[PDB]
Amino acid sequence: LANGTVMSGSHWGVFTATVENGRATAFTPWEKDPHPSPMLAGVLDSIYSPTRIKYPMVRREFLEKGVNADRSTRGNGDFVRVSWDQALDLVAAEVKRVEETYGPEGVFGGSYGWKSPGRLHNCTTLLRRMLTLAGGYVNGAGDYSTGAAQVIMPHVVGTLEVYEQQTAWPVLAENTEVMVFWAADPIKTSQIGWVIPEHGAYPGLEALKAKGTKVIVIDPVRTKTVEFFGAEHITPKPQTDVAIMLGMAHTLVAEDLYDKDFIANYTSGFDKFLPYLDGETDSTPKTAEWAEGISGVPAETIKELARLFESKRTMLAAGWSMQRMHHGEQAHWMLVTLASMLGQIGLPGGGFGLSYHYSGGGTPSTSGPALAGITDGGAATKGASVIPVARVVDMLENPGAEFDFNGTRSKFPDVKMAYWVGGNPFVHHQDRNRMVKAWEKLETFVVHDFQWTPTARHADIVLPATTSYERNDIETIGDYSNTGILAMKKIVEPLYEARSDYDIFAAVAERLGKGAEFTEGKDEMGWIKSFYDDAAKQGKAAGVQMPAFDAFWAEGIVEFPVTDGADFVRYASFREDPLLNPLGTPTGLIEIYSKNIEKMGYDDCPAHPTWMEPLERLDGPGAKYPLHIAASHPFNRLHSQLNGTVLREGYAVQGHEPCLMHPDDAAARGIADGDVVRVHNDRGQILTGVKVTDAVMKGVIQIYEGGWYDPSDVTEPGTLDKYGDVNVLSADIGTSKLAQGNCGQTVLAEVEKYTGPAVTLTGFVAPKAAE
Ligand SMILES: NC1=NC(=O)C2=N[C@H]3C(S)=C(S)[C@@H](COP(=O)(O)OP(=O)(O)OC[C@H]4O[C@@H](n5cnc6c(=O)[nH]c(N)nc65)[C@H](O)[C@@H]4O)O[C@H]3NC2=N1
Ligand SMILES: NC1=NC(=O)C2=N[C@H]3C(S)=C(S)[C@@H](COP(=O)(O)OP(=O)(O)OC[C@H]4O[C@@H](n5cnc6c(=O)[nH]c(N)nc65)[C@H](O)[C@@H]4O)O[C@H]3NC2=N1
Ligand SMILES: [Mo+4]
Ligand SMILES: [O]
Repeated sequence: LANGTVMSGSHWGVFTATVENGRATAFTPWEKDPHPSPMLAGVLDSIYSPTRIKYPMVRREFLEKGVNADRSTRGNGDFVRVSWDQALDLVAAEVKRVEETYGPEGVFGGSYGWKSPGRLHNCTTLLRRMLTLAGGYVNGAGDYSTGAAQVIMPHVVGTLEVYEQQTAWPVLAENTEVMVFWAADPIKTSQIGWVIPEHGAYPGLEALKAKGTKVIVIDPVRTKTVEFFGAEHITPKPQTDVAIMLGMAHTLVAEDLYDKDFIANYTSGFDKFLPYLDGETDSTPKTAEWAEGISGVPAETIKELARLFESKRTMLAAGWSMQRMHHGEQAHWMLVTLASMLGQIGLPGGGFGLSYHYSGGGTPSTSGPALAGITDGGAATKGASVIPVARVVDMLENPGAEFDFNGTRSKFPDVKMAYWVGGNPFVHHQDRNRMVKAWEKLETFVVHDFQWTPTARHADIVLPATTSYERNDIETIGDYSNTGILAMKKIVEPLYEARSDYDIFAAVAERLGKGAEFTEGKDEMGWIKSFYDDAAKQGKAAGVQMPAFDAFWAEGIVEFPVTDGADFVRYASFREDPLLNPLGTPTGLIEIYSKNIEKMGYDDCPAHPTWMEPLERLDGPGAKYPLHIAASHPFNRLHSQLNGTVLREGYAVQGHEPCLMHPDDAAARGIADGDVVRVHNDRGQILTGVKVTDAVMKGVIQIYEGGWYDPSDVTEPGTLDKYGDVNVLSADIGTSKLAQGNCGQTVLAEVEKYTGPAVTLTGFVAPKAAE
């Protein structure tokens, strides 16, 4: 058996494995990693944990009755083990059946998910590759992270903006006077990357603190970001940031401080927004006093923040949680508007940034080539075919109905089958109880995972995939920085009967009479060497030298150099000469008023930043429930990933997902730290374990997304979730008609001490038949 050490990487970093007798015993972080993530140990554990899927399983119910099966028992664990040959025959037969009977419109292949890094083993791309061969599929658009923001930004600043390189960290260190983290926790969220992360924010953040720069954090939770800086902490009532931004704009007009020259030469439509702000259209002057009434943040604090921002070089780095809410589009729309009023856009250290908390945005880019991998075919091949990702349940329930998106109207397709790889829709999608009944509409549900997630438990057919550590691959290090290219080397042998997604899709393409079209005559290393060679020819033309494939593989990593990437300032050419370098909007300037959006006529998305009542907010007129659940991203998980590993022991409370509650709120309900609580609203009910702290502001509770749903009974509508899936409580509604994003953080609920029967958690052990 093997003994040695092997370097690879993941979403958490670059590391070195220790193999002892064919088993990975340790994962040590890369030596050049400036801030390793404590979650690496969990990543190793996920290879071997008890919820690891061993064999191909077919739902008992589906085996005997097929399309006539009772679809309400999905998730109950009654699975039949089958040979791989049987399972593959079944999946291909079923795919072809739905394509002949229903067409391409009957197959939903959006398969949303964070999967695993790697240009060869990209499961989601691989599934679309096979589905393209099978006749076609219905795809998904946008994502759950910036659902609202990515659609509205292009109407305002000209591009997406959220997934674009930021003004470099170094530039901030020498120039920024005030750093504002608005609804962002960069210490927490910078641990992972979409591709191998370099952890570039950490050094950037330390340079700021060493420099003495003033840092202001505007968030309901007392995060690690607040603690690292010992920052000034503004705690708004969740969902009231737009009011605050309006209040701050009012002061600025009220005391005549805003930058009139900036507004005049770089923006458009401001004079159509002024009336609104002054109260001339609705009789409600958007003052600090007015904003205080809605946000709960002292009026004078609001006036002082606005003055301090106008007289110092300020950077507003805003998170994305505040756009994962009803009317999400106004959050960043108002922040650009407020940034525009201060006049620092395009100045070194000033402006705003939407990616400083995500995937190393702000880390200087190198000049290395770009890496590419397997594609799904489409650019060389030949109802609606694309739906906004968060409208998947609506689709299912309303086949044929119309829907609005970015100014157009389309019809939902009539889907009969869902194929999901590398994602966890039974943990990530809002309103679990709505989705559970909606899934009954689907004839067949096929899932690939290596962990028995709530999504896998609910499948008709489940196939065991391997991790990234049981195969070979190549991937980039740094989403923005392009630090290097990594060889993701095989560590151990595929466990039990696990197989790569690629191998499973090759096999299914073969039964559709299309194998050579899927594989292209190449094997694993064949594909990897062709990606590397492509980048190497690219690098060569740009004067970046790169080893030959085997040389590169022997080293395992290639790093590229940094030339002028540490001097980059977002929006500097635009500010320097706006006529020569205009924005990509109709007017070519920052659009505070949108004629385009006004033409659309959407009630829930006016033509300028506007404050509207959300479906439900804390202390809102007629709100039924008292506490706001900050259903944010987890510290010790990557969404739902790593929940079924040893890491769960350090945060679970009585075996449940933790719930951070304020001492006053706990007293009132006679709740003691450590208790099991019932969290419920009109949508659903969950159990969690309480941690009492004054970190969370009064009126708000913290239950992170990612909890593995554990229903007491799948046949009982509204069954209590035993573990703690926060999406049992969220509502499933589009943000507005413009983007149709998800409102996953628009949740209100009530908490009580659980005094019911004892409960047995069953989600962290595999199904009896799967042992
Ligand atoms: N209430 C609410 N609040 C939120 O803030 C929130 N955040 C949202 C955001 S922005 C996101 S992007 C989503 C994420 O939801 P997402 O579906 O991306 O979640 P993951 O926990 O990363 O599940 C990915 C799955 O892929 C599996 N997997 C990984 N590699 C492979 C592989 O190669 N082969 C296959 N077959 N599978 C593998 C993992 O084991 C895991 O089960 O949640 C969203 N949902 C949210 N809900
Ligand atoms: N540790 C780790 N785990 C992850 O699961 C993870 N997910 C990744 C993904 S896909 C994405 S899309 C990004 C998302 O990064 P994103 O900005 O969406 O992060 P969140 O944790 O949902 O919210 C960040 C802060 O906003 C605060 N907040 C909540 N509601 C309000 C509000 O109404 N107003 C104010 N002012 N603040 C509020 C929260 O309390 C939280 O501290 O992070 C990425 N990074 C990740 N890191
Ligand atoms: Mo996301
Ligand atoms: O996402």
